[PDB]
Amino acid sequence: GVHTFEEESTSPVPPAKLFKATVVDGDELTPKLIPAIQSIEIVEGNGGPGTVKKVTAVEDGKTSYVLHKIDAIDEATYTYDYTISGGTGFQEILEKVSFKTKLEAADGGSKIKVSVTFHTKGDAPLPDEVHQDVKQKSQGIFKAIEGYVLSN
Repeated sequence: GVHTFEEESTSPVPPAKLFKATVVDGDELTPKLIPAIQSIEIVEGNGGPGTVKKVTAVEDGKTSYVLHKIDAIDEATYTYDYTISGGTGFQEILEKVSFKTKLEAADGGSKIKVSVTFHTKGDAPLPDEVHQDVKQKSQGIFKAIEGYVLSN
């Protein structure tokens, strides 16, 4: 089943700075800023479309990981689309979760568009617990990096 959510938001950070921090340096910054995220390792690819990243996370001294795959990346349009699937840390009811993110310039800051598609096994609805856990983790990382760039 396909369950789609959108968020439109704003940042005082201009797009090039926000994209640099969230996408180009996101692998390096995230584990430094977020205690729960242990590491982000490129296991396949160059950093272009098809790159797979192993994202390792800790809860209550128990480690799990998920795989992060680049669907689209374009610095010029501030486009980053990626898919989360697989690994020990992935909710059993999910086939995959596909993110489409785009920034644009807005009065010296950014407009942010995120579209999230949860793909469930069979025709399962999306449990609110799974929706919330993925949203909180992905927004946590984004907001930590955004706050960091503002303080730099």
